[PDB]
Amino acid sequence: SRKTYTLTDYLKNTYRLKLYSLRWISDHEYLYKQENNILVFNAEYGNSSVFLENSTFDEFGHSINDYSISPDGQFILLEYNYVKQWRHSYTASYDIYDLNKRQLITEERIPNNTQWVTWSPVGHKLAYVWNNDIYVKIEPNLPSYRITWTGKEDIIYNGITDWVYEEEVFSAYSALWWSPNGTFLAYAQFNDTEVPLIEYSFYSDESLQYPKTVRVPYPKAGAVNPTVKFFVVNTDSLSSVTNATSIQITAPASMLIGDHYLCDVTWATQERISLQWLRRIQNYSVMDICDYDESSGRWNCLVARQHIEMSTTGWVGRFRPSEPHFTLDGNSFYKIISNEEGYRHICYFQIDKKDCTFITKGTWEVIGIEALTSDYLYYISNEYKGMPGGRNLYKIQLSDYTKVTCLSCELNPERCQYYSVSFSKEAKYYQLRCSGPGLPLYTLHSSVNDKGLRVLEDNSALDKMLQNVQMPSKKLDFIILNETKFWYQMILPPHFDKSKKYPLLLDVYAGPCSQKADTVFRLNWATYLASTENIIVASFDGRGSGYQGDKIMHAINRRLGTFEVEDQIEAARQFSKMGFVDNKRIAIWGWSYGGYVTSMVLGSGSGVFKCGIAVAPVSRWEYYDSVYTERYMGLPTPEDNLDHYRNSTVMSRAENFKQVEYLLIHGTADDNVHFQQSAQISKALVDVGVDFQAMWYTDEDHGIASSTAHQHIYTHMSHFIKQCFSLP
Amino acid sequence: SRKTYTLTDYLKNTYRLKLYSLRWISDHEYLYKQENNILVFNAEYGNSSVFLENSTFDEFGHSINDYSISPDGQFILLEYNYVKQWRHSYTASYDIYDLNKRQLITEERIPNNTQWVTWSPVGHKLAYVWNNDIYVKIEPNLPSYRITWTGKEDIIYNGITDWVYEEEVFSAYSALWWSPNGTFLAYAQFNDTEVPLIEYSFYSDESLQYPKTVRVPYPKAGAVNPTVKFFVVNTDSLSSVTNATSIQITAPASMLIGDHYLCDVTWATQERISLQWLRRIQNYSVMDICDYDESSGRWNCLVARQHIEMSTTGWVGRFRPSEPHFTLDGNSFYKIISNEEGYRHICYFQIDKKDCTFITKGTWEVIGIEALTSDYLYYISNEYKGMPGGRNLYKIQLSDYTKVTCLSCELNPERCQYYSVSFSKEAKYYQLRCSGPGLPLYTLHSSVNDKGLRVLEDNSALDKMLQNVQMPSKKLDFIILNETKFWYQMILPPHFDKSKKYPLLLDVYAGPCSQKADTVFRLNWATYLASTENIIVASFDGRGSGYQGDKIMHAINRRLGTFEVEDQIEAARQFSKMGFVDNKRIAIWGWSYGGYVTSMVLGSGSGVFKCGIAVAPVSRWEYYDSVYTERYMGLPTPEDNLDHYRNSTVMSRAENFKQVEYLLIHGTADDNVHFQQSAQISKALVDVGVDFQAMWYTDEDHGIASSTAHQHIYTHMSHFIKQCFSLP
Ligand SMILES: Cc1nc2c(c(-c3ccc(Cl)cc3Cl)c1CN)C(=O)N(CC(=O)N(C)C)C2
Ligand SMILES: Cc1nc2c(c(-c3ccc(Cl)cc3Cl)c1CN)C(=O)N(CC(=O)N(C)C)C2
Repeated sequence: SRKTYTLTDYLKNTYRLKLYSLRWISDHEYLYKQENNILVFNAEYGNSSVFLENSTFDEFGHSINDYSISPDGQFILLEYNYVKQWRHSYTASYDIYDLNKRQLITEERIPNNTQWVTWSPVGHKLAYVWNNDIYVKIEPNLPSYRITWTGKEDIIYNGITDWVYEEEVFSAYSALWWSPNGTFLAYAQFNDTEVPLIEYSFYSDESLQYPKTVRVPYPKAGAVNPTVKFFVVNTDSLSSVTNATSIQITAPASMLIGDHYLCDVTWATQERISLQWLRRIQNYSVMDICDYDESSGRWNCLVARQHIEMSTTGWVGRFRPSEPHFTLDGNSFYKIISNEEGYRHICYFQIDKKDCTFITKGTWEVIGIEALTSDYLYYISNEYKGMPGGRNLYKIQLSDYTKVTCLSCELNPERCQYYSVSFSKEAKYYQLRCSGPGLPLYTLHSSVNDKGLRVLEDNSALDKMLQNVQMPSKKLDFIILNETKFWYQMILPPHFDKSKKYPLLLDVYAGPCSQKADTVFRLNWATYLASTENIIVASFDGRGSGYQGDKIMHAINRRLGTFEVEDQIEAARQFSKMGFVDNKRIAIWGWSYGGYVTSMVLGSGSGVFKCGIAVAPVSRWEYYDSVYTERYMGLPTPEDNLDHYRNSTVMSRAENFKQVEYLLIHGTADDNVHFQQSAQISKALVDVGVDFQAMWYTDEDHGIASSTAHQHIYTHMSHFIKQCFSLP
Repeated sequence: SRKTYTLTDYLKNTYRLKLYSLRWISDHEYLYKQENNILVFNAEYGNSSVFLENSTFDEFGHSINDYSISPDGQFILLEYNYVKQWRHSYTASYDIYDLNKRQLITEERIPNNTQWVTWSPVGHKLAYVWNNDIYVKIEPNLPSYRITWTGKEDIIYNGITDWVYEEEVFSAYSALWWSPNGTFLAYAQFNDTEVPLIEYSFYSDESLQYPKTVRVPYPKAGAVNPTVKFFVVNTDSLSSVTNATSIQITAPASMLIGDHYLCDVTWATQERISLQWLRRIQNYSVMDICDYDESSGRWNCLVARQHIEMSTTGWVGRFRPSEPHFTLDGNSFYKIISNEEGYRHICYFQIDKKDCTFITKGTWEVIGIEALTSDYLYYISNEYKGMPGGRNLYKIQLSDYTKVTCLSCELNPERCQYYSVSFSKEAKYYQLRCSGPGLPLYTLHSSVNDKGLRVLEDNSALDKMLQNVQMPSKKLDFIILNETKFWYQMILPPHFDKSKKYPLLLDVYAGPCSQKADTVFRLNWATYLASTENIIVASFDGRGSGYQGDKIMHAINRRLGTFEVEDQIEAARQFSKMGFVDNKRIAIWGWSYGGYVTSMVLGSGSGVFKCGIAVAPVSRWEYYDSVYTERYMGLPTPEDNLDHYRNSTVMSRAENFKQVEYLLIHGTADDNVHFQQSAQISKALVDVGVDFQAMWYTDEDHGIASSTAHQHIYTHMSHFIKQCFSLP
């Protein structure tokens, strides 16, 4: 083939994967944009028609960033002037556009600088957030109603998350939840008043004479947390003369006695809300079931029917308490629980009764509950073949739990072993999405007979190109250690000779519930390293990794920077055993948590590694945020777990670094893992007399993802790996 | 065999230059600290007596940072708890010890956290500064009088300088001048009210969870400067029950029409102060003569006695208008001035007369006036043998100016060509200190017939130790560009062989009025590079360099980053035509201004340099401070010099760096050249895909001089230079 997958190919996207992103607009149609025209498709028969023509906005004036369409298709939301803040948050300008007419709404427009916007679940109501305040417009051309007046920048958040919550709790900027009706609007309020600030320089354009200091409320492990309230407003009864009345649903009392989080919000029915709360020590959580009393207007949450969750071995849930999927009638739900043997399975709860019933079981885990109908529940799991890094779609029959059919396993077993799914409203149809090991494959299906209806995107175009190129293969297998199977992967150079010896790169994340050994097809830096530079690129899922049961996942509880670290080192040793690695040229690298584990590995004097790269690492767990850190570490107090906070820093290993080449890299505007963390790493290395290489990226945040920086760091890191391995 | 001068010998200071540091107490005695015993020496005959036993204060229980014995030595100040701020400023605790007894004073102590203290010129009054307010103690055990009440952290400075005055103007934290009596306290007051603050993180020990943000009033080029007022208080008439009355001296109308600085304060007599001011456009300075009115109680300056300095070619003075040296009666004074030929010489002014009269002339320069009697004026200049890089002490008979005789020229013409001096009161004796080209040599002399009295320090210890090492040698010499001489120096490896080609490191500074080609003996990094690594380290004084007259110094006027940059390049080209340099291995590097030039050079595309190092560079002149920048560049406005402010940035030249290996280094706590300057360079290089190398130093400032940082940067730069030269 002559040609390899080059650094420039990765950097420049020479070889692109086609996807198939559709948005279901009912039980049987969906939107999909062809070129830049928006099509609507009939699912059963496959015929499509143009829904919105690209030309419709050539005269709009602004470049449009995204669009959202109302449940009843009368209107369409156009998002422009998009300015990204954190990992999910951003502000933007908005226009709505009437579709029955071909006219753009000019009266009572949504404000510039809006922080969040969302239609009601049905109809064409709008709720948005602006200046930390919540507004509702019944009609798109009608004046809005102000629902809160408390909003204050960096202090009072109504209907949106502060930093920790967006990042660690809801994975979203949003904190609004319409009732299925579109009648109630629930929302959360966060109070950050006494939360300390992280302050760093942002240097901006050369033209800026003095650097700006950014100040964000950010609780580090042990520090004062934001506080939260929850409210529900009756949308229907919005007066033009009266301020609007928000009803408060206070947390359980088992929560109110100390710090706690609102971690899940789920409308069960028109008049039933489920709220899940989490104590600040995250081994204990409470689910409340709240019903609207039409007479009193209140929302009552009978103590009797709270559902309680505890862990003896760790925290609750994989990253947080699992979500409840309610049956249509609202009198019961399913939800992923860790069972008697510490494997996560689907439990079935009935609203006013004790315990729950496990409908699945086995030495493997359900990954997520995906859909629910009267006959069937649909979930993704890693049952098939006992590969914890595989995913398939299953359904179990509700009237007889022993009838579990697999919907995706045998579809095309050499190519697809990792699916996700998207169900149309009411689950009449699903799109399967296979991610590997072969090229991505998007197909439709109908629920009745689970017939495959058609192929949506088979990525044929990509395939014909890579036939020309010299691509690495991927080995998924496992080693045994004490008596546990531990899964790894190698990305192997083209024309692999196990009689030859290759430099190896241990690519680590290895953070809690991580999994770096899977069946996913990727085109990335590693592909480059293997194809062009003939470097093997390994990942190993050691203790602390996920999707294999609490025994392994919890092995690291309160004890970060130990077994997950030890195990990476041990894997490198197994990898040397296998006689196709150059035991002399082993390297290691990670981003984020991977940077922390990498640094610790390099500071353990193991002797196994020659050099490694750490990007935006944690260095000391008191520096990272409360919600994430305390989950595994508890509090940094003498009475809790300060001893291991102090004892699990990178800085304290600095002396050992003189036995390796180390490259340390961090963005200065990193709002997540603060430049501070590496600012301390280098000082400790300096103070002890160890030479090391370094690179800062000015104004880049945690993702060091701007196009120029992203090309620059992988170019810089590629040089560092080449030199280490003596590669031409 | 012999051994070599290693990286470690430098870092660990294996070979030490001894000094003889004394301070003159009278016309005939001096104080000298020896083995922590404080001794009094009689100059004439050499006999000494122990003034204070090194054993005293073994009972103190603090480390004692420094001492200060009152003029009339009844008391001694003990400085402890010293904590450094900027280059001069700091805070400390004090105690007074009564020598005329045996006890420390217990009551009315000087406060902790005091910012400045000083005795009066005679006796033992005390002036000090605490929380930005001035206090005076007539007697050490008595309570202080409060002089000002306006002091406010970061905003009003009474009796002390802000950041720019400390750094760029007075080269001192002090803004107190006692009159000769001890009768008057004169002081300045500064107002940084509207001055902008540079902000940066300080990370501190590992134990600090949240990084600190430091904030310094600091005017960048073009921005709002502090304003200043000057006051004189009478120490004698301090009423214990009435707020002391301060007399303000106003700046001349020709300064009050705009932004100006107070740039020099000198007491002429008991009743006459000289004040020099300088317009913010440093073209124009005015010396005011102020007499104390005995009846008015006030101070008057007759516009008639004003003396005005204008430079049309550049700025006034080498860095500022020169210091006036008054005759005993205060009716006349002497001053260094650039003459018509642009060379700096001694001028003679009489108070109530218009111009002045030059005491010296010729194509060399006077560096400084050192002592004045009725018979002679003593000065250092670089006349001898016409070497600008040399320094010698001269005395000029004041009754006949043709009668200039040189005092240190022929003492040891081989060993000593660079002298500095220190006279006793009334100049009966003087200590000479030569610093090169041989080991430093400290000598004492009587002035009646310029007889040498004795050797104080000959550095025989160092001499003995160096016999065992292959020291490099130092060529000093000049080349001709466009029909003018320009000097350079070359540190040459031991056993230099003009037949071989050596790699060449160019060591640069090149700031206005700088000088890197001189006759002084240094033990530093270059010395290591030449002795062990056999590298030539050369330095060159091109245009803009000082001590050679205004044609050369002022060439750079308003065009920083041009002629001094072209010229460092042309010198390197000339250095290849010398047949002992490898023109395939030529490096360049510099700190501070040296960093800016090294960067401008590596970015010029000359192709002359293989690689360079820049340490704490300026990148854009709008980033540096007003007083220094606008001195050479004017204001950054479209009416003045905006265009060349922007034509002179490093960032503009980013592209050309792909042709070179570039290492960029900077401390994150640089209060002086802010880390911003370097963060903008790296962002420039990143936006255009130039790979390069970086290193920041956590919490280090412009000096990067903490012991561990110091060692790490030079170890790091040494690797870079070595690998770049492919040295074994
Ligand atoms: C919401 C979240 N998402 C991600 C990470 C982390 C995270 C975990 C630990 C640390 Cl120390 C820092 C972060 Cl940002 C967090 C939670 N804060 C992370 O690292 N990512 C990369 C990843 O998960 N990959 C590359 C597999 C994505
Ligand atoms: C008061 C002062 N003292 C020094 C320097 C500068 C200076 C000049 C230009 C720039 Cl951009 C920055 C500084 Cl800090 C200044 C005035 N700011 C400097 O650099 N030094 C090095 C030196 O004496 N050498 C290397 C010979 C010592």
